[PDB]
Amino acid sequence: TQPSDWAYIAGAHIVFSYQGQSKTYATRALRVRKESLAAAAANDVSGQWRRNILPKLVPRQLLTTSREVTLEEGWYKELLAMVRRGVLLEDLTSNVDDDGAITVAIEIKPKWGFLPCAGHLQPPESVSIKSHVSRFRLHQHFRGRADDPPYDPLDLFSGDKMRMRTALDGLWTMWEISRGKSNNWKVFIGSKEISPDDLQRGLLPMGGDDLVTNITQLTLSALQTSSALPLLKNLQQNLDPIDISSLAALFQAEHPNSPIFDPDLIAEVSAVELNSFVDIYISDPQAGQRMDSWSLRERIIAYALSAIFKDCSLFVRGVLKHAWRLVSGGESVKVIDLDLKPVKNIQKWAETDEKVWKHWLKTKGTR
Repeated sequence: TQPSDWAYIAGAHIVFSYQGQSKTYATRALRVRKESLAAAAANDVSGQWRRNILPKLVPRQLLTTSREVTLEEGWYKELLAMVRRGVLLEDLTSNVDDDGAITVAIEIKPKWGFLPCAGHLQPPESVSIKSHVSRFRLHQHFRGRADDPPYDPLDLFSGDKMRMRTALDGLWTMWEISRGKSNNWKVFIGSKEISPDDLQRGLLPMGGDDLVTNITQLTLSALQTSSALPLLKNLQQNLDPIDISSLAALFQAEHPNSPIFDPDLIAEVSAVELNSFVDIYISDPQAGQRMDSWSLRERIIAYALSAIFKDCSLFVRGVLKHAWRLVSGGESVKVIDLDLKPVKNIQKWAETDEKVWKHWLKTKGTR
């Protein structure tokens, strides 16, 4: 339990791995930061959300456990020299096996697993675009990136083996072109975040390109077996049942008074309010489609929840062991980055949404 034994392993926090330790509790990691009351408050409800509410929507098997811990003052200062209270995580990316087995991990940002129905899209000018062009393609185009990326989220969420394979290859392609700086695809080997030139550097029992093939196949197999992708799509869809454009329309009927999604008009969400809605949601997830179901406040809450599952990540872990082979360990797929998003940000989200389809119309067209 000494500070020397923790190894620096890459939001604005720092993570450490117990990857140089002969003690018990070898297979866990530690994250430490280096605070406003309103910030602590929100992070407290997010915790309540993470512990009590979120397991209702996503099965516990696909969730990562965390335990809050108190570290002495001196203890912390020693740990940050080398080149408060923190949290103990599962060490899924580091080398933790007696075997000398090499840990192989992949992080994917799957994006939206669906397209909004034409029947719900508000401005008629935008209907054909949002009904046929994914948010990913729209957002990519807006930032001046390639307007037709090789990765298509609908391929990954399709359930078709050849389609899912094409999506994974597309993720590899963008990773290579971005020289490993793309956030959509991250590969971890020996806890080190790999870049394309690290691949052709021969430091492993497995060659560069042979590693890529097994990683793709390993991930492909893991994603097909897990219910993570079909489950994610339904949460993305149900919590945003009639698109942001119509939800914005509903808001205007209620408050012709004010600008749309005015922050002063949107109250902060309590754990009690949040948990209350999730229970009604579980009772009938597809209720959001009808107009005699969820309230406006509930829809704003639902949409904020939708944003989490839309922007979350998928984690696939494998092991290079022993001839050398790539093998899956336990439940290789996990759904991570599931913290709460501030509900007042819906105004920003609506503005981002209108802006991306408008930019597409202005420069590329209607499809």
